[PDB]
Amino acid sequence: LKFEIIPQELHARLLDNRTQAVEELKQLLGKFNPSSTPHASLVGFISLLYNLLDDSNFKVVHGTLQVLHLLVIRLGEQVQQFLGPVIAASVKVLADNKLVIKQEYMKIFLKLMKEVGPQRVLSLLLENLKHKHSRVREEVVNICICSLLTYPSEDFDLPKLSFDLAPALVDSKRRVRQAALEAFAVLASSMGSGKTNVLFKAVDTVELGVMNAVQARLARKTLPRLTEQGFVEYAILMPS
Repeated sequence: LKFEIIPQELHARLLDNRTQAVEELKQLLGKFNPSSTPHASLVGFISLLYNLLDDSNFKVVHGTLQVLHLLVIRLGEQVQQFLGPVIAASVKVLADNKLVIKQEYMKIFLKLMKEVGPQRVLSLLLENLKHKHSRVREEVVNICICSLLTYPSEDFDLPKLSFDLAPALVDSKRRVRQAALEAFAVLASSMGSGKTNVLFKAVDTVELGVMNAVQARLARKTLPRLTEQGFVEYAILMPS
């Protein structure tokens, strides 16, 4: 058993129709206890999954993401030990503009937030606002929105959050900016109106136009919402 989990024949089929192999792997994961598995082996396994997400075939990527989700599930608290790797793995597939993919990585990120708390997840994740793929940036912002709609205000450091998100307000790409304005509407709602002042300071750190769009958005007292699938639906397309 490779990594104490995978039969060498399945491993060989995974590394050399990868999709069937991947689903076989999922089956094996079904009844598996990583609390009985040495750390080094779990590191190996996760490394393998990370490589499988490099596949050109999105169905392999999808199946691997399902395996990763299940692993995260089985792990429980132990996920805390692998927060970094699992988040790098999940950020990789954010460039992939496919709904089946997004289903799986949204499942993963929500599980992560459930296990180690939303703020941790989001700070790690928000470092990827400097990522060169604009869909990565866009989805970072949407996962933040999802987080702020799933968890109460006090689970978050909202000033920190708005300062970390303010650069998306001036992103070169329209979709990232639209995402960031929705996020700012949710921040305004979560701070309560007696503290929007900090949001305007956040806007000051990236512009000193954006002010006008932010105010226009905030004046619209409507918020995005979450689908059952955990996707964000936007409240409004600002003419901007």
